[PDB]
Amino acid sequence: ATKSVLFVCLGNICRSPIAEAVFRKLVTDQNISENWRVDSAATSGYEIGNPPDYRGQSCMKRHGIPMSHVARQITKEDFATFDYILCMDESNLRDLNRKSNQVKTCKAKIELLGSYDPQKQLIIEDPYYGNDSDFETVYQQCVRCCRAFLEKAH
Repeated sequence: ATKSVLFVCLGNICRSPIAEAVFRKLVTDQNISENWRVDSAATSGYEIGNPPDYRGQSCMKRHGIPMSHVARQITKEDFATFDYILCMDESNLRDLNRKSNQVKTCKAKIELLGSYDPQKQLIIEDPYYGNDSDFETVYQQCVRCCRAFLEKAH
């Protein structure tokens, strides 16, 4: 059976596209990309159509992690079709729980991606107002959490 994960933050340009790209690389490298539906989306509509933040794209290039994405907003359907929706911070979590209670079919388990970190950093902080070093931190957290999630889901 295909498994599916949707990575979510506020605008779908900073953290969630990096998590998606990292997770795709992990499954592709283990020959199991065909078995996984992997995507990212926004809680808000501010950035719809936009490519990832240029600084996140630069971070990803340095790491040779493949990233190519068009921002989109989460839809009602996404709660029916995804097995996991993995978000970045408490505001995302609150909004997603709100949206999941306005639909009838919520298959998805909604969790903080950080809840998978062995190094126990629960929040993946918005790097929007930060600098290149903040994007790097985000990348490193995503690697740790995506590995652990792939190994064993809650």
